[PDB]
Amino acid sequence: DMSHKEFTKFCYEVYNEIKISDKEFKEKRAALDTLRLCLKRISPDAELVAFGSLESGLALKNSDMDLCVLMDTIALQFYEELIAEGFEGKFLQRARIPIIKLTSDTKNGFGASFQCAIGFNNRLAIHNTLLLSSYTKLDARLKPMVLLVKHWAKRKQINSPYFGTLSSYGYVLMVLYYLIHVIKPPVFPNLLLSPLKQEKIVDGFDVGFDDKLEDIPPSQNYSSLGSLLHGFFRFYAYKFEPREKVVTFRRPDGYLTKQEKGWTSRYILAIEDPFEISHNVGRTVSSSGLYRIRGEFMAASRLLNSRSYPIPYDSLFEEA
Ligand SMILES: [Br-]
Ligand SMILES: [Br-]
Ligand SMILES: [Mg+2]
Ligand SMILES: [Mg+2]
Repeated sequence: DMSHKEFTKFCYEVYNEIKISDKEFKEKRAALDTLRLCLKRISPDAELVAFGSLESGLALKNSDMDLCVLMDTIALQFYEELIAEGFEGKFLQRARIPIIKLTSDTKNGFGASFQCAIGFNNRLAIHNTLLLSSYTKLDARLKPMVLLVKHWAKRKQINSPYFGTLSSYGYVLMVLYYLIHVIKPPVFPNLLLSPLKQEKIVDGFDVGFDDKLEDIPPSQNYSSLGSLLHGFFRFYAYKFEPREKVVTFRRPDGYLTKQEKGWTSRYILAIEDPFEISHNVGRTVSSSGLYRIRGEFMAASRLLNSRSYPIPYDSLFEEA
């Protein structure tokens, strides 16, 4: 595939600038080690598990850590020890879903800008990280594609779940959906729908998937990174119908209506979590938020569709 050679070269240049460094990666590893030791002072029966982009390898520079304490009230004891240990942070006891947010470190050398969120017994988040991790190990093109889409969403201000747009995880799912169920030949098989997948029930949901990666043959898609991204932008700009359809990993042909799903009355953008199927990852998206997201997909597509010469690829990541 030599169709997008220039754009591809540019994609890999930006990727190398935005990906987390091995140094920052090692630092967050040491932070995790330190926090684990702190938790073991509270209880021998609790474990501290990393999830999210640092664990899957899909992290941008300066990303926050996402951690989960697994057990079986420890939250408050852990919080008190962490601050006694010189971390600074926030915690709301008895909260619906307790969360410790660490915002700084004063004694442990992890920096004044050390950011870490610690949840409790969130086994589902751990399993979707396992799934994302497997896909990143399956195809070398996935990691840069995800980072570039995340970087784009951030720069275009459409990566703000608290402000009516979409979480980073939401964009990752939109990427996987495209690579599995839209692009032909597929970049990836659907690991949940594999005939080798076995059911595994956690928290009332099936988190089973075909995880024996060595038995998965290499992709029959030979598209360059640039071609994959252009295709992804065009699908969500022009083809996907968010008023009617659900991004899903539970259908062999990837086809699912909001009607059938019963997601009709927030469901402005519908993205069904692959394990917690009752959760719409896009429920933070407002009507105005979706209009801006769609607008940005069209602009990205328009830029890349250009038959003119030298294309200003930089504008893809220029702010606003
Ligand atoms: Br993610
Ligand atoms: Br199209
Ligand atoms: Mg290449
Ligand atoms: Mg643009």
